Amino acid sequence: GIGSQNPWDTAWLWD
Repeated sequence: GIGSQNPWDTAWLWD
């Protein structure tokens, strides 16, 4: 994601 809760994905966390 870009700032969800899961581990850092595209940007922040994994939405």
